[PDB]
Amino acid sequence: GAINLYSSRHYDTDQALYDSFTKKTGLKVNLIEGKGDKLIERIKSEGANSPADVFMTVDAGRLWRAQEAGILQPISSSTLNNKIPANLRSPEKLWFGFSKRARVIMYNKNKVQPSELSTYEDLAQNKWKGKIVIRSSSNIYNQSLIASLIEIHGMSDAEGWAKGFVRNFARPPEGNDTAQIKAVAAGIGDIGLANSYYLARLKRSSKPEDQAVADKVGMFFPNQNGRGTHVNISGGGVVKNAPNKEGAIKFLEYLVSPEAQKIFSEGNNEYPVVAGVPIASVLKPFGSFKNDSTNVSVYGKLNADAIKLMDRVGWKLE
Ligand SMILES: N[C@H](CCC(=O)O)C(=O)O
Ligand SMILES: [Fe+3]
Repeated sequence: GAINLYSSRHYDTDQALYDSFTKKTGLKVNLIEGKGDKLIERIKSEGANSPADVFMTVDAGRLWRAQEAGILQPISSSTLNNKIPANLRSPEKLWFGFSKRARVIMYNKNKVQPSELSTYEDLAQNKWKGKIVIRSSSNIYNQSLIASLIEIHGMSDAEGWAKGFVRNFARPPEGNDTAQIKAVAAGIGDIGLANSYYLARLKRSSKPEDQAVADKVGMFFPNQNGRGTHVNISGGGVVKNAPNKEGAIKFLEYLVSPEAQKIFSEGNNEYPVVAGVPIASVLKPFGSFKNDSTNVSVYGKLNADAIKLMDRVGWKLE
């Protein structure tokens, strides 16, 4: 009568989702939390004795690592496949996206007009020297973005890009995504890269100071006239030895319902994955944007190459 959810992605507001699921299915949700890579290690080590039914985390790169650890089993569901865009789920049906984030250009509104922005590729141009802030190469979001660039350009051309990008750093990578947004607002950089939901989070904060930062920083969705913006996922899958496989599948299917999509996405100011679900009020002012159709599993497949490239060009680790 229960499922065991091992998640790094729980927010307090998600209790509404678990309670609705229980009303609809009869199944309790037992929550086990941890950091994503630690949960993968925990499930792998628990092995055939693991009680885990569902694993959830952020970033297709981490979901790929879970898949490679052998802790997931494939699921074939008409509901999951029809409702989740193909680009946002594993080609092998091992994991699935349930909310979406974009890795965007954050820009100082005083110093940068959006007409000056275009693509990720343009960020390697000399005009940005001394102007870019971004976090360390240890961060999965950055690894996944670089992986996408290696997929497009190949290692040689991507290395040339990365050499110019790193040359443009205003300071050594320092702090998290929110720290980059604050540095852009403060004039330490004119532009930075961060996930969309971090600006939204500031635009909603209980702290007035957070609203002041948010008002100074715009969000630009790159590559609109070409392949589209780099998107990534919060997602999950059914665990290999799930004691309640049937219940685990019911939970994933419930997550694509319109009501669950709203609660889950809005809990972290992310976009829904399901077509037709209304967008959070905080995200509407930024407008819709073209998403790249690349399958997000590529981000994991080329994660090791991204790490190698980052080291080669001297993009500092945390
Ligand atoms: N950075 C948070 C944490 C969740 C995670 O790191 O798994 C998020 O984007 O939801
Ligand atoms: Fe995050």
